[PDB]
Amino acid sequence: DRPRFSFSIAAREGKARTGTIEMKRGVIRTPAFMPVGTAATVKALKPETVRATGADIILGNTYHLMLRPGAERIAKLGGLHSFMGWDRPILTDSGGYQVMSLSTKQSEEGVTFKSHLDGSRHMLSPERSIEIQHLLGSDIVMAFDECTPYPATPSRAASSMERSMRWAKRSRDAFDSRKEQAENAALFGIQQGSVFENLRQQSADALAEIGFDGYAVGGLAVGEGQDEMFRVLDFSVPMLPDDKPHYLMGVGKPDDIVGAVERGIDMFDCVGQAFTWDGPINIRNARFSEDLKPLDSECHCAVCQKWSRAYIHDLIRAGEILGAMLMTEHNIAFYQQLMQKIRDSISEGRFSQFAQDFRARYFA
Amino acid sequence: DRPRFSFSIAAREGKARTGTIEMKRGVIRTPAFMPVGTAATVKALKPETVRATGADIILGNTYHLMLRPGAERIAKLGGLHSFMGWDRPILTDSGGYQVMSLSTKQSEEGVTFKSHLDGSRHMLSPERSIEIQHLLGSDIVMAFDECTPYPATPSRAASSMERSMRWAKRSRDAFDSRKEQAENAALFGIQQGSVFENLRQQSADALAEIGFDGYAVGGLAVGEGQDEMFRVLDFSVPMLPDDKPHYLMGVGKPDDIVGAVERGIDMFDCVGQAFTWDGPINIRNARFSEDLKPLDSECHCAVCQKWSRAYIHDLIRAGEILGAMLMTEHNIAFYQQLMQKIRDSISEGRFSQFAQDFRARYFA
Ligand SMILES: [Zn+2]
Ligand SMILES: [Zn+2]
Repeated sequence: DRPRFSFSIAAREGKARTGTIEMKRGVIRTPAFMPVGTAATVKALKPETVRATGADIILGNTYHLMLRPGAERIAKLGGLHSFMGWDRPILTDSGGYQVMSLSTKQSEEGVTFKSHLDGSRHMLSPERSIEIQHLLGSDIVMAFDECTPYPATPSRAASSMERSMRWAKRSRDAFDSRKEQAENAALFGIQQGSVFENLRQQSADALAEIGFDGYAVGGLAVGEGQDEMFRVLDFSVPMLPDDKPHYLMGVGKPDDIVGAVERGIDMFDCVGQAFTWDGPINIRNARFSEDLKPLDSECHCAVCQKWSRAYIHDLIRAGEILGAMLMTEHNIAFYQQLMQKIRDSISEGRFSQFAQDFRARYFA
Repeated sequence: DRPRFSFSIAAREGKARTGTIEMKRGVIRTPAFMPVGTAATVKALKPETVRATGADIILGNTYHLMLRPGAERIAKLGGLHSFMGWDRPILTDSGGYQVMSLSTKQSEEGVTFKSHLDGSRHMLSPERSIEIQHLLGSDIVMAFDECTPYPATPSRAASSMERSMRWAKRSRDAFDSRKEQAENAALFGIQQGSVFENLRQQSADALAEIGFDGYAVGGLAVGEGQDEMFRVLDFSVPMLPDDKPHYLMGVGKPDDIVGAVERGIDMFDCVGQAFTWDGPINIRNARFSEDLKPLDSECHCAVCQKWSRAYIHDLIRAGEILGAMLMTEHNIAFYQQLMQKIRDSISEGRFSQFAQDFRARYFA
């Protein structure tokens, strides 16, 4: 019988690590990329299709799910695994980021907001967020925090980091209050502090004192640019407990991922562009109209086995759902192949060379 | 090696027949229902999915294909079978019906029209329609005719029937002029004549004198209502050659199909509604919101194995493409199961009883 949660590091190179997270619903190979299963084109894909790319775990957006069709409904009707037809681990976010980006009255208690769909009124808080994630039945639950915009003044960055740490303790206690959740799921805390080294340190200290199963670096991929993001990761990741997973939320492009692994990150997610080893292409571009090759000539995915650039170009320009599904399937597969190459190269002690080789070709 | 075209009747009951059409690309069991493969939700389905429902042949709409991405492009790039990923027979229509319904200047030579997509100018004629269908590479080619609206005066019905027969001879000669098409594909002629028995007779006589591989009953499912349609089929079908397939274009609902088979028809096509043995339901209706049963409790399809009415209700109301795909897959599967029950009951000499039993439950 598998444990509730066990993270084992099998190999290291510099700050990079490769390993496994064992959970009751399955094993997650790290570094891991989590497709966002609650995307329309993603759910249009068979769960089997998503699994066949190599995904070990997918993400669900709590904000979208609570709004449509609702958490209590998902629960009464079987839970999110049944809803997604996905029997392996699922990570849910707290819902708070989409409140800020898509929907508000904020207070120390939580946030109230109006649905972007029907103007109905809704509430999130550390306690309600954890409750909804319990109702969904997810395996990895994110603490509910308060986002900091970029740029942010030091005073604001500090206030939102401090509130986030208070809310991290509330999230921990809410999670621990439900037997079924505490015994079967895992809880991740989120470090805040914007670009400020001392705030990041205070945040890491607070989260480690509370204790979580894994630690996300929050507050990045919000406008800062890759150099700044990498600079913040350089000092922030080593502040987190070494023996637990490190999750960079909302990152990102292939080169972001590679640089973030070089800095100690273990888990990633993000939502006409197709990825190739020679860089992204926009398939709508007229230069692909007579291009008979697949999206990427080394890609092993089912799309690249069967369909040309020329055909996918036509579908996407015509706005056909087949086009969007084919692009999404290939892109998910490309990301899983990237993660596999990363894991192999770290295990084999040649990840530095891999990162160099990857960049040379991807930016050529 | 399979013949270009062979229709064999294995069993009869009254005017109903069951049998097979053998073509180079495969066997078609009759009575047959042809899904329209050029539909967005239909093409979003795997070809394997469509095949797994039992479909032996699919239809392509020449009007849509010539407009986007174009016949010459489909040809240069591999042909419609490659384009659809479907290696079994494909029937294409002539394109003329959608010109009348979607796009005009008509003459004895053919029609010119403006694309409903970009205002570009296009032309169809018996010769150009046959040429485009050759470029697509379809297995069953429809003669290009002139549609008669409903209702139509006798004079108009006669003029359009007579023009259609002239155009049937032109279609025959164009088809016969291309070796690759004549040796490998089949050509169907279309009977016209509206609701008038004498015009239908003249039309059947003209088409039989020219000679085709199969004969469609045209000009129905255009507003007349089922009783009138059935009345026209009662006298029209027996006018056609008995030893060749009879195709009712654009029909239709399950009960239309059953009554049309009782009158001698062998082939059908048509484009929130789900079909069940207990009649159609609209899954969006609030009464299905807590309904945990599948769309139909006897249906063998992959959708009904896995998904509830309650869930599909949510998807369709939210406008999710997964919803439309699940509904389409189940509906295609339902139609193939209907056709299978029809074929079995005719072979077994109990089709009359089947039709009675079907109607009793479907309209209960
Ligand atoms: Zn691919
Ligand atoms: Zn079904």
